[PDB]
Amino acid sequence: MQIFVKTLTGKTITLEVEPSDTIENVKAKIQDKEGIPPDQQRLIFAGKQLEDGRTLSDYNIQKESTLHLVLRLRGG
Repeated sequence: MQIFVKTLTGKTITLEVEPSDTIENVKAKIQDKEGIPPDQQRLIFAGKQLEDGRTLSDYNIQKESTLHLVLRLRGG
């Protein structure tokens, strides 16, 4: 499943993922890819902050679903 993330700074990041993967996995796949830790990263889909425990499937995440990446600040 191709997914996109939009970073604060204007940088477009894409990752082929599975729908059964945890969101917490894809925060650590950014640490692999782009160097950013899980801890200070909060991810956004359809207005909602996406939370530990649950999966991209639960949050209905699909083919070219664009997500948003807040560094440190909660809110935005």
